[PDB]
Amino acid sequence: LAAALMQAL
Ligand SMILES: *C(=O)c1ccc(-c2ccc(C(=O)OCC)cn2)nc1
Ligand SMILES: *NNC(=O)c1ccc(-c2ccc(C(N)=O)cn2)nc1
Ligand SMILES: Cc1cccc(C)c1
Ligand SMILES: Cc1ccccc1C
Ligand SMILES: Cc1ccccc1C
Repeated sequence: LAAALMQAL
């Protein structure tokens, strides 16, 4: 999940 959201970065 963290990665899925942090892809913006
Ligand atoms: C959320 O964005 C998220 C959580 C966990 C994972 C993930 C990807 C790959 C592995 C892996 O290769 O584990 C080997 C033990 C684990 N967790 N991706 C995205
Ligand atoms: N928000 N994330 C990014 O902007 C981002 C773009 C690209 C990459 C990345 C990481 C690793 C590789 C590789 N070939 O191992 C390529 N691109 N990370 C983050
Ligand atoms: C998806 C992603 C972007 C930036 C940094 C990390 C660790 C993960
Ligand atoms: C499996 C994974 C997830 C998020 C960022 C980098 C990598 C190698
Ligand atoms: C999540 C991950 C896995 C393997 C190498 C680098 C990174 C950021």
